[PDB]
Amino acid sequence: TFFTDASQLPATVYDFIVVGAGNAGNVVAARLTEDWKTTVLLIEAGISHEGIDSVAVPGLVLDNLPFSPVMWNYTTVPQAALDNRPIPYAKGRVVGGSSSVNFMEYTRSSNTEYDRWANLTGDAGWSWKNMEQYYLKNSRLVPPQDGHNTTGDVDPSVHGYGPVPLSLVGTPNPLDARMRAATQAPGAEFPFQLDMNGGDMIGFGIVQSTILNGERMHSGKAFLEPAMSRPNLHVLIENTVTRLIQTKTTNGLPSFMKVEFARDALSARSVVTATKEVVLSAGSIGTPQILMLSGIGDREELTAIGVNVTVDNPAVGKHLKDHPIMANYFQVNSNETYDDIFRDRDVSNTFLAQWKQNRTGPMVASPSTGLGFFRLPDNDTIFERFADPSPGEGAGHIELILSNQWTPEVQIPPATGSFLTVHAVVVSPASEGTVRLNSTNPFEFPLLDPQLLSSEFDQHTIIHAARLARQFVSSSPWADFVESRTGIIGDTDDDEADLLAAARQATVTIWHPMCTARMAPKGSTDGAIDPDLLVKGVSGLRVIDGAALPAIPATHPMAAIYLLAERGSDLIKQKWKL
Ligand SMILES: Cc1cc2nc3c(=O)[nH]c(=O)nc-3n(C[C@H](O)[C@H](O)[C@H](O)COP(=O)(O)OP(=O)(O)OC[C@H]3O[C@@H](n4cnc5c(N)ncnc54)[C@H](O)[C@@H]3O)c2cc1C
Ligand SMILES: COc1ccc(C(=O)O)cc1
Repeated sequence: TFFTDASQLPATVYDFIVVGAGNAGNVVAARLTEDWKTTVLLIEAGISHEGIDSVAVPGLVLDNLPFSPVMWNYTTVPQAALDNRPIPYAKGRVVGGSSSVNFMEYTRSSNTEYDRWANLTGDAGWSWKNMEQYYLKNSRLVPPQDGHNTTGDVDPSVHGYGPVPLSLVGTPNPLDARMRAATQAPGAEFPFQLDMNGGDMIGFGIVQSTILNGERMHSGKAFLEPAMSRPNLHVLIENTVTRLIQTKTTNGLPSFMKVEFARDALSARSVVTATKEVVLSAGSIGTPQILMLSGIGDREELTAIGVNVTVDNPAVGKHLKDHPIMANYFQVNSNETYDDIFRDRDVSNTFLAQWKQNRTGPMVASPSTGLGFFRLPDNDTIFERFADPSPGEGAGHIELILSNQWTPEVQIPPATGSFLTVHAVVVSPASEGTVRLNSTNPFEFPLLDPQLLSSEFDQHTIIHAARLARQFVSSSPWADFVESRTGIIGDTDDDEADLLAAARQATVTIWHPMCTARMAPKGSTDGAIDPDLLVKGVSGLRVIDGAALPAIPATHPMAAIYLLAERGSDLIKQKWKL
């Protein structure tokens, strides 16, 4: 159990205040309290994860979308490159944050991802050489729930000892064997990847999910729950941080050591104080919104909104990156898909009962079976006009995600039939957008503009990815299984203009907003924070979450965020000699 009101807290002063009990924030709160002395208050806007089946049970993940108590739901402004469609945005609003509601897929990214962080920041502490220790500390490989033989599908030698457990799936599907046969063959057009967490992601690999004993092990399970028996950790839920309040100058810079919060817009505000640091872990949307409302951000833009600006930090809310996705649906000559589970609540409930009984069956599966990462050819024409937006070697421009059902996105499954989805993702997008305030009201929705598919690079690449999906399933292991294409993209012929017009209607965000208070070198205004994660122009304020990353990962970002939080935690311990 958690505190739900300020009046319950044992103190109003703490060594550290961490805002956001999410993917990163729970890492920070748990790591910092490991000495059993350092006091931390963790403040979270959302509800407890406890007792919620749609969080604990992997197979129920789609039930939280598009709208549920555990999810923050909003939409983008009209997206100019997507036929002016406003696109749904979701993020977690629960203990564990987005790790409690996400699709559980853990991919640390290529070695070159971390090397790129080093190059962008000028700080070799973010290089893979130095980051490998934080990967091994974060996660470990565990056996599949069903004890099936994973030989050839994972490499135990590239996994560590940490609290986040990764497993291959504990219930079978018809995709894995076809994926292996299509990709492991001599001369396969799409190669096989033994272990995408071993430094090179290129090829199709069997997904590795944050699931142990058939249960989702989100950051609230891996980090927070174990740490909550400590006397020096206190967790306040159901309270939104409204702004930071400026306190005394420290080292010649303004500090913001007071944290104001409230249960809701009509509730009386309370204030707590940190004596060492405030850490913002409110995510790529929440963290810039707090900074802006605190008067830390673009002076001109914030003044126009009526914020009293205290630190001109123009990168705040800029450089928003996200991954566009569009589904390629195929009807399949199979009765082994999960479509009946999605469509029929009685079916779902019966498999839920099996899960509650002995943690087996379809409910232990994540929403994907396999992930494939591919590069455009080096000698490809588009790189005349575009620099490589990827980390380089071992990272893709494109991801193809295999799902053993019609994954709902823009469209939901037809009432009849069995489906495969091959999702086309641009994992190295060139498009960039913003998060801005609408209002000085802290409870008002932000203005979200990812500029999805605005770059011609992203348009070209997502269309190319749709063609790759169709080519992937044309090989002989897929010949008896895939029967035809359907849905927006699938019904479209191969012509580029036709596919682009379809992409403008089928594309959505995968919900990986990133880089809105990003690291940059000291003296650069290309980012909001320094390479040590401390906010530029401020003393005592650190950002540890998706907002901090200087580039969007070329893959599912939960793991890179975990690793950033692992190192950030150590940077705090080092500075304060904990
Ligand atoms: C549906 C979905 C599926 C996804 N699937 C995957 C996948 O399979 N694999 C993967 O790698 N990534 C996936 N992602 C992305 C990944 O989950 C996120 O990029 C990552 O978890 C974000 O980490 P974070 O710590 O930056 O933010 P979050 O985990 O979102 O944490 C932010 C926390 O701060 C809280 N908060 C925000 N504002 C305030 C405030 N003002 N006051 C107090 N608290 C506040 C939030 O409620 C939340 O708990 C998915 C995302 C979603 C939404
Ligand atoms: C349908 O499969 C997936 C899996 C992961 C993600 C994601 O990382 O958001 C999206 C779709």
